[PDB]
Amino acid sequence: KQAPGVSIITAEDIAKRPPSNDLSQIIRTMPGVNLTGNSSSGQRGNNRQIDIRGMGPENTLILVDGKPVSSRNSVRYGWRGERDSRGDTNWVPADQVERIEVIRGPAAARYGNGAAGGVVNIITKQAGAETHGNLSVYSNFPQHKAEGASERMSFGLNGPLTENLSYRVYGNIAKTDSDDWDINAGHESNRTGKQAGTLPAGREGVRNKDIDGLLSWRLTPEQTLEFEAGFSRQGNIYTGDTQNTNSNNYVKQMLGHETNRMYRETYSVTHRGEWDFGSSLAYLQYEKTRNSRINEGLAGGTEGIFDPNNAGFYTATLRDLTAHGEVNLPLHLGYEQTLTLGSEWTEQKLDDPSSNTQNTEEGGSIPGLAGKNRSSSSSARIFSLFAEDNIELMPGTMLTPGLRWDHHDIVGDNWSPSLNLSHALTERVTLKAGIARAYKAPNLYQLNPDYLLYSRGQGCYGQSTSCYLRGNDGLKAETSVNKELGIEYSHDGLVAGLTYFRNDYKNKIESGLSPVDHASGGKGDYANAAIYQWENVPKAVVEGLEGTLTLPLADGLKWSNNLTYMLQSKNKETGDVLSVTPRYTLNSMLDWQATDDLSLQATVTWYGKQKPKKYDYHGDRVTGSANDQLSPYAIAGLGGTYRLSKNLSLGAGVDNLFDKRLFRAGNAQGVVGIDGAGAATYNEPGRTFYTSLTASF
Ligand SMILES: [Fe+3]
Ligand SMILES: [Fe+3]
Repeated sequence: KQAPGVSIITAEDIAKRPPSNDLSQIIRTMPGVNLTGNSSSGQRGNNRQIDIRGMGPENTLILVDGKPVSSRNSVRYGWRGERDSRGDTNWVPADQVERIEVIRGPAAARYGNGAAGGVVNIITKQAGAETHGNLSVYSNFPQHKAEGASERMSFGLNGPLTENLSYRVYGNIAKTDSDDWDINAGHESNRTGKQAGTLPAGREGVRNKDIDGLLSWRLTPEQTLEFEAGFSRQGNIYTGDTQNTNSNNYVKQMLGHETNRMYRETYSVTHRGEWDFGSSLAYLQYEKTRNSRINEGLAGGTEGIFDPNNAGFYTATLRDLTAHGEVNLPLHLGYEQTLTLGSEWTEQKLDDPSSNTQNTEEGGSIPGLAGKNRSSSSSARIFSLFAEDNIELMPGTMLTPGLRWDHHDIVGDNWSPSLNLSHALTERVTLKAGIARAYKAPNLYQLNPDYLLYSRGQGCYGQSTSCYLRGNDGLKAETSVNKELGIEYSHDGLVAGLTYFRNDYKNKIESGLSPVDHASGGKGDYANAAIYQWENVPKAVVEGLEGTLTLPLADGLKWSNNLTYMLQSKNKETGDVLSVTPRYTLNSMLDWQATDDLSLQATVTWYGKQKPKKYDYHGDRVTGSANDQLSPYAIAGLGGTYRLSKNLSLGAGVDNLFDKRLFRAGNAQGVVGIDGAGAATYNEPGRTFYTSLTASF
């Protein structure tokens, strides 16, 4: 379940610690994984997503059955590197998941674009020899009414049609109620003048509808052909969230209402080949995402609030195309090795009728940029070749060198080499070392010279004057040399391991610090605004420790621990943080198999201190409550699963036994009328009872 760099979560695991709704809840408990925003602003801070080794969630590649999920690329990427997105780990319903693979650092670089942090591969339950199916229900019950309860119903059904043609289908309906509009009342940052009365929001709610169909066709003994279609729909339940935590009547009108809906549609063709020489796989996925939400402004304090002058919904459309071919070849030589060879092709078309609409009246005009009716359209194609050689030098030792080459049709050529070594020092002890250079293509917002944000000064680096931020098709890809050295003892279910990891982070893309130019014209003081671009930061570094320890107390009883400790996270240009994570994270489960038919689980999570950014948007040291830190805290939980028969199981338990609660005070830094909240940017839910029921043949 735990080796150096890699973690498996099983169906049994998902069953014993059931997630409310989103899988982030259980994925986050792996070594090296945190649940954070992408950068340090704290904006959309209750919209936290999976972060691997402090590299940010933009650098965590989500797969379902080896096929990319790109849906969040349909939400506007803002000035501070946050999207008003709930993430991409809530597309597959928990109880139809067979297992989840988390691959962190050098082992993950081979998966290419956006695996700089690592890969999360959500694997579905597949067709059997006989026909099987299940019906799963979960429902939680919070102590405090403010906090949103969650309800979940999902079914699965698979088997053969013929001797040579199988199917699997699943369908899910779920809802997570929003936190009450006022849950953060009495905890909010100091708010004065026009902003008096404003509130930082609790967690957005969501309604889910997921339907997947798959047909497997075994054409010959050594040939399988898979067809699947996927239809999902998330509509939110709004509870007052805005980028800057400003308010207006339109905001208040929409409390309790759907203000965004994401439709995600997937069709996939997969051919799987198995013959004497070796093995083949190749797939075509077409992902179509419709991001329908309410118009928001793109300037200063109006960036990320419902725009009352332009009321109503727009729809952003993401058409994502993925094709991949691989062959694996057993090879006999001076060393017993295996060669895998592969191409990959991806196309991302983005239609956004809202992001590209900032006009140049107030700040003056930009040479090369039309003020009105700029294109809605952005697109990027990567072509990729790769080979990986998995070389046995001698029993116990694998050396795995791989080369990936990527041609980005704007940014240019990338060379991502990799080397992964594992060494049996003993039967019980294994040393593992890895150094790879991973790859990040700029997102379609960073890349687009039509994409334009504006501030009168309050968000401008190194001045108080009006300034534009502009997309930059001149950008380099972000690369990271992910190093890792680890050791693990494993024997008779006794596991003890410790890994050190360092990712040297080159060309991290971010809102610029120096004006590249000035505009001409516009109104009064705001006239002739400074122009910044999305720039590559030369150097940043993350560094830390992953530990695991599993002790079998008795035959019936297992004590498991995962440790993350984050040593360093530094933008070497500004000296500020990349992300804000807990200094450490210790997850502790006691698993007692009390009877043949009863299992009992106690868990504790310890979170270390959390520190905010040192510098504001200007680059100036922040002061007062913008410096506030979150103290270390713990969350404990009990549960059980009572098996009534081979065909019926029940679960029940309590998350957060001792009701430790935290409250979003606002964003990290001060603005006019809204004091900063430092690290206090998210809501930690209180005591919550839950029950579950699973019927299966
Ligand atoms: Fe007034
Ligand atoms: Fe402003």
